[PDB]
Amino acid sequence: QQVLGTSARPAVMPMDAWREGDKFVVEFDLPGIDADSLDIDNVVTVRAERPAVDPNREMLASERPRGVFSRQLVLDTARIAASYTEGVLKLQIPISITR
Amino acid sequence: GTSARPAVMPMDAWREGDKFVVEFDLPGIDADSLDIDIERNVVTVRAERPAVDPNREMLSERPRGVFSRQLVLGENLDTARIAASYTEGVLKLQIPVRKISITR
Amino acid sequence: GTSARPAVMPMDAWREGDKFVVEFDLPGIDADSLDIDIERNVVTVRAERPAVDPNREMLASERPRGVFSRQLVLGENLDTARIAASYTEGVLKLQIPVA
Amino acid sequence: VLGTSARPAVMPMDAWREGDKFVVEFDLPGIDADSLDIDIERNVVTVRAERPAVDPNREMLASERPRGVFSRQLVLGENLDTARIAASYTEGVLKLQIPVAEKAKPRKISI
Amino acid sequence: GTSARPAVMPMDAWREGDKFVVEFDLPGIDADSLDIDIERNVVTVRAERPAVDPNREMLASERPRGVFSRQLVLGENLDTARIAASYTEGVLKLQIPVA
Amino acid sequence: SARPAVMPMDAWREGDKFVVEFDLPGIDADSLDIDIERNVVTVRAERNREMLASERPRGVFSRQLVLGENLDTARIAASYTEGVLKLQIPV
Amino acid sequence: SARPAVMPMDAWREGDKFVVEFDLPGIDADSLDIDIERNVVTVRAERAVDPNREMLASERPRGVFSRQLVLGENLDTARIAASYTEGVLKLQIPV
Amino acid sequence: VLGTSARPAVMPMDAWREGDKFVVEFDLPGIDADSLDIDIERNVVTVRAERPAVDPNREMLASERPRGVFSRQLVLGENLDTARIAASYTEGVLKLQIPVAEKAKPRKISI
Amino acid sequence: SARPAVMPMDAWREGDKFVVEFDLPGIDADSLDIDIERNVVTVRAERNREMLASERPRGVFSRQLVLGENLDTARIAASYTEGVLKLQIPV
Amino acid sequence: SARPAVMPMDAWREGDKFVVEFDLPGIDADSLDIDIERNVVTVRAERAVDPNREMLASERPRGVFSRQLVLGENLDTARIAASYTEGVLKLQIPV
Amino acid sequence: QQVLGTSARPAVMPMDAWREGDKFVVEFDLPGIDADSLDIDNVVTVRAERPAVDPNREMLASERPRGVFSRQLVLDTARIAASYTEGVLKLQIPISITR
Amino acid sequence: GTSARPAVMPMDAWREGDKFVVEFDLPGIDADSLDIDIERNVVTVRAERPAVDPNREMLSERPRGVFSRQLVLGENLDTARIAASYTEGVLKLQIPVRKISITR
Repeated sequence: QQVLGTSARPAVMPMDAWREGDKFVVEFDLPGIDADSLDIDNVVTVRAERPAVDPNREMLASERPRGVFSRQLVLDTARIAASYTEGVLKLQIPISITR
Repeated sequence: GTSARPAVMPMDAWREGDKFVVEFDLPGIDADSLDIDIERNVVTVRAERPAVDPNREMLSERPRGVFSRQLVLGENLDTARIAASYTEGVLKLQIPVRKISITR
Repeated sequence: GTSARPAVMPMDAWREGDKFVVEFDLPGIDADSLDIDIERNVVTVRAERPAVDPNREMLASERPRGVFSRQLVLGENLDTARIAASYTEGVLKLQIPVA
Repeated sequence: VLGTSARPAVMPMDAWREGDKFVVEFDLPGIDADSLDIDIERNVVTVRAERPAVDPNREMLASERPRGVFSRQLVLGENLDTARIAASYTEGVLKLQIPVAEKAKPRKISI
Repeated sequence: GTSARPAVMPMDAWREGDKFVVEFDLPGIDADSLDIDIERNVVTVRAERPAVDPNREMLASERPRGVFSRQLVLGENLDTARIAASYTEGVLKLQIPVA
Repeated sequence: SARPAVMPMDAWREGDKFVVEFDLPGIDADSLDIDIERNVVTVRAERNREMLASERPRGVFSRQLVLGENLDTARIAASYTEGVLKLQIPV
Repeated sequence: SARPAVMPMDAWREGDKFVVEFDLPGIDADSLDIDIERNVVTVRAERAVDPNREMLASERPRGVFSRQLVLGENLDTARIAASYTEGVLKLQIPV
Repeated sequence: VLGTSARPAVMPMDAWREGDKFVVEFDLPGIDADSLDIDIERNVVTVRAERPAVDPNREMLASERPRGVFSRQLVLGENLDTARIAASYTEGVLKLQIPVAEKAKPRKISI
Repeated sequence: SARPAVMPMDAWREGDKFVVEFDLPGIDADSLDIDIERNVVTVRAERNREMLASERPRGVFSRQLVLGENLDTARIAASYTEGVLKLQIPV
Repeated sequence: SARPAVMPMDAWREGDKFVVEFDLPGIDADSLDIDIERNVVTVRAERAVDPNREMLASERPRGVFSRQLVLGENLDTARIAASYTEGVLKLQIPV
Repeated sequence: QQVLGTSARPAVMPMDAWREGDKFVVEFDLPGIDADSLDIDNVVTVRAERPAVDPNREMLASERPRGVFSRQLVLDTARIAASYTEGVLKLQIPISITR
Repeated sequence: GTSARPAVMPMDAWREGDKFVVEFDLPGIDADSLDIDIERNVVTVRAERPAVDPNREMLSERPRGVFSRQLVLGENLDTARIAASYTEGVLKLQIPVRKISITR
């Protein structure tokens, strides 16, 4: 808690990247992110913007990550299938010598 | 976190006029494991994220297991007309609802 | 600590006969920011201490400031009506009779 | 480290819910019943025990066992029967069994 | 903190025109234990807060107690004679004119 | 049993009898094993259900005691009462 | 295999051969696998004790050990020479 | 992290004593002289500089450089000449040279 | 030079020019070496006397920058002013 | 040599031979020395890079490695059998 | 600092043990220990007792180890030469197979 | 600790009537390295413990190197008649030597 991401200094996101029988799928945990201003633009960069809590509004519990969230991915980058379901950004991308 | 020793989940609890709202973050949760079974005293939210696919070894940074949270509040909120919503991997809970002398 | 994420405050609680005494430390607090919100059986103590100007150059900044809050879960033994509160020497002594 | 009456030290506990009996277990090895006091009403169940301290002048070889006042505050819901509580002390283990009084119709929340 | 090994106290120092102000936080302190010992150019602030009875059973012990001390090395700009000290709301505001 | 956890122990010299005390609350005597040979005493003990709390430590507990030549290792008295394993070895 | 442990390696540039050494103490060669991409070279190896064999002390790190080495374009990727001597995997890559 | 005017951040410094000149060095890369203020009397030498902050709305790729108010309080003995101090700023390095005014007869303590 | 320390750096995209800034105060230009080949930029710099204080970090400082295919690696501008190594690479 | 680093070892009791294994990746045998006392056995070995050979990355632990093993009286101290295979120093002590 | 040794729970002492051309000498750092009640009694145990500071006496600096100091040494134990000089307890005591 | 970056040494400074006493702990210190050279403003105590014998490798828990300590006090103590003693590895230093309104 109290660890947010400035627009200049963002916060990294969790993700599980695995290869199935013939797919290369990454899954980024992205809950409560409804802003279509999130930009998943050699490398694939995933960016999202979750709003910040009002300091004047007195909430008795403020324990959740908010702000700017980003993650760069060094890796066919043309036909990728992105799907947002249940708050999960699912991105689907396609020696025996010795001495 | 296992069932015996559960892990804590994030939440934000704020009072919004007529409705007190507390929101948990449970992304990609299957409903067969999400259970908030409790009585009138407290409000316990339990949920289970499945372990990694045993046949699918990956190159694994997302937390999984059992996440639980106990909310101890007063007798004010009516526990009968509670409203729950699971949207965008968010568990939004909406529960509806003198002074003392100028200190010496 | 801001109003969203408050910083806790110290307190000493002891049962003195038929008078359960709690003691909070609030040195130098204006009464307009002090708010003792009480509900069914929980006593919520909130107070606001002003913040330092970031541009004002002070040689030492060691005193904690901001929003200080503390929730008190009380059993059904103390009467939430009759209560006596005092503020002496920057001390918030609350006194709740019991049964 | 060491728990005093004003600042008590926490004690280990294992709590599990049997079908008919809700069980809590506290680890209190070598405790005298004269100091062991489960004094509380039917609201919050607080276990307070006291283990005597060591003489600062006595010269022991190894002082590794924790001593002093141990206390644990347990907040229970409205499901446990308060009067018919059972308590036992076996092999330095304080086993407490509390029956559960469940309601006829439970609540299932819609989403 | 005991008298041999004292625990430090918070303070805020700022130069207000010809009045250098220091502010110590001493909530609930009896004046018989407060001792402001001054020497050549060093201002030593000492205060004693009583300790809790170890045998008295209190449900919460969170407030720091014992001997609180603080040494202040001051330059040759402030007059060590004319000084004005106040204790309001558990606050020890010392005010030393300058040159 | 490969990586054991350590157990608390208070030892003092009571005149003719040197006494060591271990805290083993709620231990089955079938698992309590005290293996000693020559001048070293080895104390070994052994102790997903949606539990409300699981604060008590469990598993294999062990303690390795290197003793001097001042105590007779053959005549050693041991008792287990109130969850305490008290061992007294004369001088 | 999913979450591997890192290996100790040291790389120095010989006059004509850049040499990187890995510490692989007692890894069965059937588990040793050197999979190299275009300009990166990944060294993987597997080395766990069976629970029915009760050990008095287990301190050696076991499991999956891996390392992903990002190399420059100045090294030829075809004629690399590896050896496994005294539990050291000596990789010698010419230039 | 970030130093403000009320809570300033410390700055690195290397101080060594030459035979004739006592030298102190501060690391202030990319500092504007309008904010750099060595304002103090002949008692304690305090170096106070200010580096502008970053716009919270501007989207940078990496924000790793420390910014804000940097301050350093230096307590010196009665050996340094106060008036004839030399100050320079070269390659983001604040080099300060202060002559030393030693006494004729020094003290050697007996034990 | 085997185990180098990392240096601070602020990078941002200024329209046609992507600018990265390193803090190298009081560095000799003979030791400042910027080795770059293909799409990776490597920045390397090098910086008992009874001193009163030795708070300034010294030794070998290095930084490894992995860049994308969006910038031309041949035409890169560099400057060293006020102890700051500013490198601007066009898009 | 004065302050040595510890070694990873694992010991298990075979049916008739208690075996303890050490990880010694690429230690020249001239520096390997096994000095055993009455009932204790001390394994010492030496493995440092020269400064004139500039390395791009140095991560392998080097220097003096040692281990003092306190054994019981149930092991015969005369007919021990040691091997150094795949950088593993396998000590086999009968009973 | 503030780390002392109870008579029951003592504090360990530093020592340098080395073998010369024909000696086995251990050197224990023991400054300001003048009590002859210090007892250096298969194993050699070194014990010493340094007095404790008075809590009532207000000292402005109390940063040094005091109290009970002990150290056990597992090792001809008959003719040993002990010497205390400059606050230093100097104790002087006298396979090529593979596969 | 080296000469550039020295290590701190323990001490106890208490006011004993006519004499203010501050004691340092320097066990087994050779006098050729112990030097407390300072002026009237502060009191700086420096001492150097020799590094381990290069020809004598041991099986080394005693700290060595350069230990220094700076004592900043007021102008009260007379810096002329200071008394120093080195006994039992202890450096005992003996230096000889209005109110304000009841706070509002």
